[PDB]
Amino acid sequence: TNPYARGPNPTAASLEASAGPFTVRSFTVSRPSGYGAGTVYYPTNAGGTVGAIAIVPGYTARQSSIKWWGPRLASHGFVVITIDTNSTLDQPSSRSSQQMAALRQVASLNGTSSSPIYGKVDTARMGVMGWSMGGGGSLISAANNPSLKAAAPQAPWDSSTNFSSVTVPTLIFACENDSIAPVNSSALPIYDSMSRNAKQFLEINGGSHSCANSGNSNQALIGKKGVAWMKRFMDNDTRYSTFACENPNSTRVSDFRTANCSHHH
Ligand SMILES: [Cl-]
Ligand code: NA
Repeated sequence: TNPYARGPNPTAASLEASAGPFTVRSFTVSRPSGYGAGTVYYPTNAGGTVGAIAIVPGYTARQSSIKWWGPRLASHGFVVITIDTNSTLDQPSSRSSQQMAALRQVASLNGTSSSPIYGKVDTARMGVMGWSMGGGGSLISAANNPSLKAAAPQAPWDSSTNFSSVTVPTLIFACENDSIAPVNSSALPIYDSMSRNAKQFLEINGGSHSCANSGNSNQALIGKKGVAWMKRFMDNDTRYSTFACENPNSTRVSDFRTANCSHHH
């Protein structure tokens, strides 16, 4: 029935695993348009067109900090682009423009016969993710582009915490012990500002600012949640509603909040 549903019915184990059902390949963007550099991860055997997600790092950071998401998401049926910004010192508004530029390029590559992703993307179904300033940029992207299907920033920061205009379903990963972008002044005020969307707050117990980055020790949970969120909202895949909306009730989570996530008859 759902034309966007891909892959086998999910389980907790399947979502917690390092890899999803699909085989993944990647390429580096040869001529980046509007951003510094990019790597595109894609499924080779999805069975249908899939949505696209663009991920941006934090200040001073590069693709390495967020690269784990690429294969993790692509393996579940997404085309994911991780970027390096024009400057490592770019601010959130710039990061947002660059993130959108990356999504635009994925759309262009979907239409380029020589590309590995030719015809593999449903350009009408897109998502945004990012770390810190990149997370704030993801939120800026969502505010400015309400046709985006999902947002899942991690340890987000922006100069303004008021994201009241966001109508995109948004999952905020936070880190309890963050000293760069403290939860109390950053992630949580941002979460609280949003009253018009499906939203979720997931704080990792004892986490530093890099708690959701490559090499984190909570990939099973974090990966499960991120994929579930994207599946539920990018693909409208209600097979993932419990996973997306549930409170994990895990020692790894120190603070869980959610609103407007579950469907009511
Ligand atoms: Cl920290
Ligand atoms: Na460029």
